[PDB]
This record gives sequence, structure tokens and C-alpha cells, in this order.
Amino acid sequence: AKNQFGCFANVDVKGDCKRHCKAEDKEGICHGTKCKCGVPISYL
Repeated sequence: AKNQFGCFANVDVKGDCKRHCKAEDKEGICHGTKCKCGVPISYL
């Protein structure tokens, strides 16, 4: 998913963005009709 990352109206309604951001080893978070990656999931 890359046109809206499954996100709409700031919510995971139509799908998740976590599959796009997990490939960056990051959290995924729905901002509007798009997504932003949050922090990296990995920590020591």
C-alpha cells in the first residue's frame, strides 16, 4: 500500500501502515489520508 497506506481520517480503517514502516524497522502511524513512520522498533 502506497497511495494512502490503508489510512483515512487519521485512522487504520481500511488497512495498516505498519507493513510499510516495518520494512524501515519503524513504527507506522496514520496522519490523515496518508502515513508517517514513528520511532525505530528495535532497542537495546
